[PDB]
Amino acid sequence: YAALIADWPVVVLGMCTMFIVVCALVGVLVPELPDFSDPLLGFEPRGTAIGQRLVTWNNMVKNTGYKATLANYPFKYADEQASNFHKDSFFCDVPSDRYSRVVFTSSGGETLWNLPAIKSMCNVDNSRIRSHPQFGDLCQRTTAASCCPSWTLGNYIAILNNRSSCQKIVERDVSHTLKLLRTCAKHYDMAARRKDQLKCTNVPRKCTKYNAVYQILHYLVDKDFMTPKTADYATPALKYSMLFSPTEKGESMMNIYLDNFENWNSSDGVTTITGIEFGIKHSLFQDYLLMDTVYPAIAIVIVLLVMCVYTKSMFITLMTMFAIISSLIVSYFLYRVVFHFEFFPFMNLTALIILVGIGANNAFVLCDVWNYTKFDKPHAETSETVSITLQHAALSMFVTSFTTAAAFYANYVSNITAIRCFGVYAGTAILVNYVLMVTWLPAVVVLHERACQKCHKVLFAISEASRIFFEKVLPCIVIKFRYLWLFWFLALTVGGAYIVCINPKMKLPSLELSEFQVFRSSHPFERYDAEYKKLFMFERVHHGEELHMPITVIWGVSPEDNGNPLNPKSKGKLTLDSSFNIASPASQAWILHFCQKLRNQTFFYQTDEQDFTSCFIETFKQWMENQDCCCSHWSFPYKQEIFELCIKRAIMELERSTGYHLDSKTPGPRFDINDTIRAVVLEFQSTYLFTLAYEKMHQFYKEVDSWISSELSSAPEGLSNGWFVSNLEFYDLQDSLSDGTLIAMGLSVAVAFSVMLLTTWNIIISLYAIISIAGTIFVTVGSLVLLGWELNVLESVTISVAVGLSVNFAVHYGVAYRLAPDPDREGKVIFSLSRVGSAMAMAALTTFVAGAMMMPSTVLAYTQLGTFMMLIMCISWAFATFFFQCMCRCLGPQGTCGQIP
Ligand SMILES: CC(C)CCC[C@@H](C)[C@H]1CC[C@H]2[C@@H]3CC=C4C[C@@H](OC(=O)CCC(=O)O)CC[C@]4(C)[C@H]3CC[C@]12C
Ligand SMILES: CC(C)CCC[C@@H](C)[C@H]1CC[C@H]2[C@@H]3CC=C4C[C@@H](OC(=O)CCC(=O)O)CC[C@]4(C)[C@H]3CC[C@]12C
Ligand SMILES: CC(C)CCC[C@@H](C)[C@H]1CC[C@H]2[C@@H]3CC=C4C[C@@H](OC(=O)CCC(=O)O)CC[C@]4(C)[C@H]3CC[C@]12C
Ligand SMILES: CC(C)CCC[C@@H](C)[C@H]1CC[C@H]2[C@@H]3CC=C4C[C@@H](OC(=O)CCC(=O)O)CC[C@]4(C)[C@H]3CC[C@]12C
Ligand SMILES: CC(C)CCC[C@@H](C)[C@H]1CC[C@H]2[C@@H]3CC=C4C[C@@H](OC(=O)CCC(=O)O)CC[C@]4(C)[C@H]3CC[C@]12C
Ligand SMILES: CC(C)CCC[C@@H](C)[C@H]1CC[C@H]2[C@@H]3CC=C4C[C@@H](OC(=O)CCC(=O)O)CC[C@]4(C)[C@H]3CC[C@]12C
Ligand SMILES: CC(C)CCC[C@@H](C)[C@H]1CC[C@H]2[C@@H]3CC=C4C[C@@H](OC(=O)CCC(=O)O)CC[C@]4(C)[C@H]3CC[C@]12C
Ligand SMILES: CC(C)CCC[C@@H](C)[C@H]1CC[C@H]2[C@@H]3CC=C4C[C@@H](OC(=O)CCC(=O)O)CC[C@]4(C)[C@H]3CC[C@]12C
Ligand SMILES: CC(C)CCC[C@@H](C)[C@H]1CC[C@H]2[C@@H]3CC=C4C[C@@H](OC(=O)CCC(=O)O)CC[C@]4(C)[C@H]3CC[C@]12C
Ligand SMILES: CC(C)CCC[C@@H](C)[C@H]1CC[C@H]2[C@@H]3CC=C4C[C@@H](OC(=O)CCC(=O)O)CC[C@]4(C)[C@H]3CC[C@]12C
Ligand SMILES: CC(C)CCC[C@@H](C)[C@H]1CC[C@H]2[C@@H]3CC=C4C[C@@H](OC(=O)CCC(=O)O)CC[C@]4(C)[C@H]3CC[C@]12C
Ligand SMILES: *[C@@H]1O[C@H](CO)[C@@H](O)[C@H](O)[C@H]1NC(C)=O
Ligand SMILES: *[C@@H]1O[C@H](CO)[C@@H](O)[C@H](O)[C@H]1NC(C)=O
Ligand SMILES: *[C@@H]1O[C@H](CO)[C@@H](O)[C@H](O)[C@H]1NC(C)=O
Ligand SMILES: *[C@@H]1O[C@H](CO)[C@@H](O)[C@H](O)[C@H]1NC(C)=O
Repeated sequence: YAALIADWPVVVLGMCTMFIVVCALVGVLVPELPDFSDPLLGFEPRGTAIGQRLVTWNNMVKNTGYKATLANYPFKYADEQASNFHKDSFFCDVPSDRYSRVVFTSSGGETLWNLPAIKSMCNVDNSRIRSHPQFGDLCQRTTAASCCPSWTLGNYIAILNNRSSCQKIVERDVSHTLKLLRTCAKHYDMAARRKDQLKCTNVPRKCTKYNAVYQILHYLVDKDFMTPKTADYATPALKYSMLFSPTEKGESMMNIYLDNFENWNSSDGVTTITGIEFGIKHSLFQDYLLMDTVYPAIAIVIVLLVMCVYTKSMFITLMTMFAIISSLIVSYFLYRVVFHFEFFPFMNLTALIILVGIGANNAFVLCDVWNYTKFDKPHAETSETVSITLQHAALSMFVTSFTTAAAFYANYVSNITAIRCFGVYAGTAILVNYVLMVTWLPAVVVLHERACQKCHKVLFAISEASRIFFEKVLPCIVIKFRYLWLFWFLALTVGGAYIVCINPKMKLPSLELSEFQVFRSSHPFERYDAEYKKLFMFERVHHGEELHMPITVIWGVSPEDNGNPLNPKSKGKLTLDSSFNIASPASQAWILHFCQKLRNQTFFYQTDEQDFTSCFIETFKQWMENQDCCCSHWSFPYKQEIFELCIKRAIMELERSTGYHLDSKTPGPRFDINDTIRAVVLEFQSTYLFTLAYEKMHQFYKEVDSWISSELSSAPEGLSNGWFVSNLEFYDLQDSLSDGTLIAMGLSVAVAFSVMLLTTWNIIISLYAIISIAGTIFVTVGSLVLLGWELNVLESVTISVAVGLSVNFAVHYGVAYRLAPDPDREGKVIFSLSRVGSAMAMAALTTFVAGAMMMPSTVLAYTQLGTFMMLIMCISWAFATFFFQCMCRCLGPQGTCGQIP
């Protein structure tokens, strides 16, 4: 093979170039452009035995009945034969959470009860919001000039006074309202009085305006809550104050934020803006993404310089960077076209950075080996030199790349879709980059055969410095101490294990699915949702608003998920039916007995006022004991000939008599299009309060499912029947994250250990390598959990990639343990050090820098990836070198080897 790369470089160069050009061209032309519109799109498990039920339930809700061509699941249609408002008080409506808002703080002295702060609120509202051309104002009064007031606290100060305006303040109404709140705050024990002209019930005081006090304490500023155990001084300090806006929130608002809020720190010296809610956190996202392609580019540039210092040429560095980019391109082509599945979950974006930190990890090695094979046997042909260097470097480069490739492929086990796609893409990228490192680089190396004094002398100075560093002093500083490092790293390993296994481990996520932190942790959009949603009362009351958890039993459809689950488009499913029957009287009696028994439990909650949300057979039987209509005065289980008609007549009569809305969620039995009772749906109220934690939800699900699983029913409606499905999907996400992470970590560790054992043929060295990998994993994850982290759809992949990146700085030191000198421990170490220390140090430094350049970004994935890469590379290099070399006091010259070659 070596004869090919020799004397024929341009051939393979042109061939690879044409292959890459056609690959890029097809991959750009044929498939469609990715969306990036939704930052979170694949974060839903599939085929987890609960995701199937959630999908089937959401499909059942989708196909509601319609008066005109229901076309599926109508309620009764085939047989159906039909033939506040005042404009006074300057305000439109009570405050709600469907209007845009901001929050002011950061005053001098931490107190805003003063004319400056209120006037600044009014001024910034008039300047940054009203001045922009806007048509979203309510304009309750037909006059556009009186569209709506600014809704500040000064407006309430004014309306509590006789003269009302945003500007004209007397400074006496301020003190009046301060005393008013100081004396009537204890009444908040009360609710909205609706003081149009007076209130009905016995009120605490008859000096209440149109819900003035209740609004100012409930919806507006509520930091202190005005009921603490502080001093009797009627002047307490308030921290944060919220200000609404009459216009609605949504994608329409985004324009305003583009113009006035991006660059401006604070409008006034006395007030600032520390939290904003316009409802555009997930729509603006895409834009910032583009704005943060600066930091990657710079990183790439820096990398080049480093290589241009190590490999003295620039040709090699340029061709290596081209090889990496080419690998990304051809990997995308293999991803979208031949593999045939279509989804680009934006996590693949953060793949680029990773590859830049791993593509060079081999280049150096190759070049290095070449130079060595050039020092020995100087007078030689290119073919034999190429064959020698290939035999010396190919196996090591393949092990180094394939371990990480396997670690990235092992994420094809988890159920989430984003993780699956990211794993497949990154694995293919790494393997293709290895193939290019084996084919493209030898060609360019062979082909490369070709104030100067100052640059040359300083470069030689740097070269001799690096040589004397990695050749003399590092072996001494590593092998002389030899006892501080052992105990130090054992202490660090034990501490990491204690932080991962005993003291607070990686807590499962707590924010809801719709409120994932996507931007930086200091952006206004994120600071609001992190703190001020929890510090204000009008949203804290909704937070855990005593919502009980429902049950749901369905017999019609079958829990069958068929939506191309193999990396789906995350779209497209289908419903279906079954072959049971509910017509037999035995089935009716069994349903009655099932309801009677299910009410005899400890998880069922009782309310005494259920009309129809409970079982329908009970309400139907209650509709009996009547006549003059046909069937009356019979036994309970009927011959179903009358029942087929009575079940329509009764449901029609009841839906006519009561029920303003009974569609798409109510437990009424579901008919087919023409004539039958296809599906039935029962629901009950439980007593578990819908916590957001994991343990309680797990307990509830396990208990209710284990109880309802026992059916022992008639032949019809017994199979495909159980179908307990509550609103538990966040618990599904948490469980899927946990299981996927565990299994992927296990597989990655197994592959790493197997490859490390098969590459050296020595168990004594494999054991030390395993100890080092374990220590690195433990310390890295301990540091990550100390900084404050939690399992998400990124850290779950990072934990698995850490194992793959760990063995890198150990396979090389194990391979470099094959040499001529005999001495067991104090020998055969300086050789490996002086030979591979420079390569390992440079290979770690380049990815350290390429990861550290991501810190100033704004998107959160970039920051997290940067800090993780920095941490893992520092810790892995330190452990590998110091530990692995220092713990070589236990190996001899013929400890152990393999049996048969
Ligand atoms: C598509 C891009 C990204 C890669 C293109 C790769 C090749 C088509 C190019 C890249 C650099 C080129 C080389 C740049 C310089 C030279 C030296 C040139 O000879 C001289 O400069 C004369 C003096 C001497 O040889 O001493 C002969 C062509 C050659 C080998 C070129 C051959 C074609 C090469 C390998
Ligand atoms: C240094 C070399 C070897 C690699 C460079 C990698 C990146 C820094 C490059 C590759 C893709 C480039 C992007 C390709 C396309 C676009 C869209 C382009 O969009 C517009 O010009 C929008 C305005 C308009 O179209 O009128 C702006 C530059 C940008 C983000 C480019 C920015 C620079 C990127 C990220
Ligand atoms: C150690 C390494 C070399 C092992 C192989 C790793 C990857 C090359 C493999 C692992 C799992 C594979 C995937 C497993 C299953 C599928 C579904 C498969 O579906 C079909 O073939 C559908 C055919 C049709 O109906 O048209 C397409 C390839 C794909 C994505 C595979 C692509 C190649 C993958 C990523
Ligand atoms: C992997 C990173 C570290 C390097 C840079 C690559 C990406 C960050 C670049 C390459 C392609 C770029 C995209 C190319 C085209 C578009 C479409 C563009 O669409 C619109 O402006 C409107 C679309 C519509 O609504 O129809 C928005 C920016 C976006 C997503 C760009 C965002 C930035 C992207 C993803
Ligand atoms: C799909 C295409 C474009 C690329 C496929 C990759 C092959 C071109 C690579 C993959 C692994 C390579 C092999 C890896 C290692 C060796 C051992 C090497 O052994 C020697 O020359 C021994 C020299 C000595 O005695 O020191 C000979 C080349 C060879 C077979 C390599 C030949 C090129 C191979 C087959
Ligand atoms: C290889 C090393 C780095 C560990 C990698 C995994 C850990 C970083 C994470 C992933 C899954 C996590 C677990 C996911 C779920 C749970 C159950 C959770 O259970 C409860 O809260 C109590 C009720 C119960 O025991 O189920 C306690 C934390 C724990 C063990 C977590 C502990 C930390 C784990 C093992
Ligand atoms: C190279 C290898 C050796 C690295 C380490 C891999 C495993 C040996 C680690 C990774 C995750 C660890 C687990 C993380 C969390 C737990 C839960 C812990 O139990 C609880 O937290 C129970 C809490 C409760 O009572 O609700 C017991 C240890 C265990 C199983 C740990 C056992 C050791 C595990 C499997
Ligand atoms: C022989 C020497 C050169 C070895 C050096 C390697 C370790 C001793 C270093 C490298 C990574 C360092 C860690 C990187 C990050 C952190 C997290 C950091 O966390 C916090 O500061 C938590 C509190 C907070 O900031 O809110 C505490 C220090 C620590 C554990 C560092 C401790 C020292 C570590 C383990
Ligand atoms: C051995 C030689 C060749 C290199 C040694 C490099 C270190 C001495 C320096 C150079 C780059 C430095 C980093 C450059 C940028 C940052 C980001 C910086 O970020 C913040 O302060 C976070 C701000 C926030 O919380 O928003 C923290 C320090 C850090 C990691 C620096 C840590 C110290 C580093 C690694
Ligand atoms: C070995 C030779 C060839 C290269 C050595 C490079 C380092 C000496 C320098 C050059 C570029 C530096 C980086 C340039 C920019 C930044 C971003 C900077 O970001 C912040 O300070 C974060 C601010 C924030 O929190 O918003 C942190 C230091 C860092 C990583 C620097 C760390 C030190 C680096 C890598
Ligand atoms: C000089 C080099 C060769 C050896 C010593 C390196 C340490 C001084 C570096 C390595 C990792 C660094 C840490 C990497 C990341 C962070 C997170 C950073 O906080 C953020 O930017 C936000 C993090 C987040 O949001 O998750 C604060 C600095 C810190 C602890 C860095 C502190 C300095 C550390 C320990
Ligand atoms: C203040 O109150 C008096 C009597 O209650 C009323 O006549 C007067 O109009 C009020 N002030 C203003 C500016 O309306
Ligand atoms: C914000 O920066 C501007 C100049 O860019 C400055 O005039 C203003 O005083 C700053 N804000 C504060 C609160 O000082
Ligand atoms: C359920 O309620 C009480 C005991 O909880 C009992 O009198 C009644 O008979 C029970 N019903 C059934 C069907 O067991
Ligand atoms: C509608 O129901 C009638 C019942 O007799 C049946 O004959 C017919 O095939 C049904 N049509 C469809 C499209 O299911």
